[PDB]
Amino acid sequence: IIGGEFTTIENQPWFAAIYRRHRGGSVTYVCGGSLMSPCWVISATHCFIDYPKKEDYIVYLGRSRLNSNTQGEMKFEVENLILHKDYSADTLAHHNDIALLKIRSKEGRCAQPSRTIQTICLPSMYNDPQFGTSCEITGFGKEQSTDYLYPEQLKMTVVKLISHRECQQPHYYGSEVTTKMLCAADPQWKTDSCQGDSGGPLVCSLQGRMTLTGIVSWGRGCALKDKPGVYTRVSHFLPWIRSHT
Ligand SMILES: N=C(N)c1ccc2cc(C(=O)Nc3ccccc3)ccc2c1
Repeated sequence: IIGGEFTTIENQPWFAAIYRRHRGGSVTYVCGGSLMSPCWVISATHCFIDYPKKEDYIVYLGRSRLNSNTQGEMKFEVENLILHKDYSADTLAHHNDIALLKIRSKEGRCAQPSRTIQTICLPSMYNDPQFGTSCEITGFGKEQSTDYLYPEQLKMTVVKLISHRECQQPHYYGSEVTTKMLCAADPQWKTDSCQGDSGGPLVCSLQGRMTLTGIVSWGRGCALKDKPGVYTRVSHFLPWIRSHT
């Protein structure tokens, strides 16, 4: 997250932190995700398609820092990794960029809700927020595109939704962005999501309800002028999410 503010897991309790174990035993951060139900985390298929072995992933809920054990956190393995069968990647755009991770503790349990671990609600069909709505993102991604290290402390920022018509303008993304994707960005281009934030939530308050409106997917650069962050539109995928859970 470029710009924005430092925060802690009690203010984003649906956020999941997903790491990968390498041969040799080092572990490194991969992507964010969101808790949708005690045993199901939803993220982005591009985060996993090149390393599709479910046994390699570690998922934490309740965790506020990259490298330390936050009180109250919970650690998990992945019982079932489900990637979308029509996922694909062009030069910029990613398609059907959505995945499901069924989670279990070493005793075989799903997440236990608490003050620092909670679900986020899914959207309803054909009801997303209007353009111009402010929504939040969260993640452990890069603070600047030239950094190679990720921030030790969890970050968040707020961005505004952009219409399909504006996002398809030729200096934005043209016909590369489709009606299954949603654009969002800062009007002054000073804060944004970035590499390391993929898979994480775009949460919008709609009609009084905090809602998982999008999943961090792709973008040209980070915080660049006329280059919005682009997000999977979760409401289109409601029949796929129910059928696979
Ligand atoms: N400008 C953004 N909001 C944005 C969003 C997601 C991003 C993801 C990657 C990324 O590296 N994606 C990726 C990694 C591995 C395989 C495929 C894509 C890079 C820049 C981003 C910018």
